[PDB]
Amino acid sequence: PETRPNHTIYINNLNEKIKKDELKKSLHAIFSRFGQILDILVSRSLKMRGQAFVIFKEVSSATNALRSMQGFPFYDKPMRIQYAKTDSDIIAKMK
RNA sequence: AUGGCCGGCAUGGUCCCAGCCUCCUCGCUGGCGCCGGCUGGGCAACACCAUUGCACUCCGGUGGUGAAUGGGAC
Repeated sequence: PETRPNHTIYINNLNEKIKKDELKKSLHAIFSRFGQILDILVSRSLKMRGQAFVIFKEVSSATNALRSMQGFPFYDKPMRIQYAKTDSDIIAKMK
């Protein structure tokens, strides 16, 4: 259990009734102030719906975002944030 | 008539205006009498069910047409 600090924050318990394009945009709307964002990956498949991967360029940003937005009401539901289990390719491709 | 198709019945005709209808050419050269049955596509939108799930491969399922009216000129 518990994951180590990552460039990517995993968010779940997201309102599934929201279309993908929008959700990505809305997330960017509230997480950009924590640092540059490389990408946000949203999938509405059975397995990946209700979750999202916010990929920050600097771990500190992900750390800040994780500590502040935890519990935040988004689309009438409280976000549940953690660090992603493994680096995201966009990250591998660099560091 | 409809995503494509057949049958029973009913029913004077053509146009104009508005209102309403719908998953499958959204609107003025689409449709808006009654009844029965045959079959295809798709989750794209809408809805419902199920799902709290760690990805970098798009990808659970089911439902709707089993729909919607009047006025006016000839």
